Amino acid sequence: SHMVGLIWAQATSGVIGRGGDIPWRLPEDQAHFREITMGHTIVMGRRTWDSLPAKVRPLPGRRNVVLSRQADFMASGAEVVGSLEEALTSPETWVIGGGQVYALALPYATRCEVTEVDIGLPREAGDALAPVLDETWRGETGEWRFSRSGLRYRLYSYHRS
Ligand SMILES: Nc1ncnc2c1ncn2[C@@H]1O[C@H](COP(=O)(O)OP(=O)(O)O)[C@@H](O)[C@H]1OP(=O)(O)O
Ligand SMILES: CCc1nc(N)nc(N)c1-c1ccc(Cl)cc1
Repeated sequence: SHMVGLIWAQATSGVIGRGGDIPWRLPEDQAHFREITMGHTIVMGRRTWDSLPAKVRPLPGRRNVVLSRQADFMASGAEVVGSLEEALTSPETWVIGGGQVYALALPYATRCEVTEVDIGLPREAGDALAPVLDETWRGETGEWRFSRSGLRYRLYSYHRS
């Protein structure tokens, strides 16, 4: 067990998901997600696993871990753990969602890698929302850049002891 990180992409408001979908199209965030997580362990909740397309899961080049209370759960190509702490035995672990897993994982986390999408989506009932940090987290909020489509985004890299 070692470094636990959270990785997510949010609208400025904190929305990460609405209606079961990512609320924007941003291939550069796909590339950023891949570059942060490749070669490491990724942890997701069972509902997140179930949402992925059958031919996309497990995400290649990473040790995929699915958290579930169901010992019989089938997650072909991944491992299933029944507690989060077991999900963090790896030397470097990125939690990728969803909200229940972020909330369990936040107390272990010492790094967050965030993509802020410049899009105005005030929160609505039902939205999936980003984890909330505080003034004990510190680090770099990067400059805005345009994606190829013109959607603007910037990157946060935060840490704590
Ligand atoms: N404390 C816990 N221990 C074990 N599994 C847990 C857990 N909290 C959440 N989970 C699992 O993680 C699932 C939630 O996945 P998620 O975090 O991707 O969902 P959501 O996106 O809806 O927040 C839960 O339904 C549960 O899986 P099962 O329903 O298969 O048991
Ligand atoms: C590429 C989307 C993405 N972007 C960032 N920045 N973080 C993430 N956690 C995800 C993501 C969420 C759920 C799954 Cl299943 C896979 C990836």
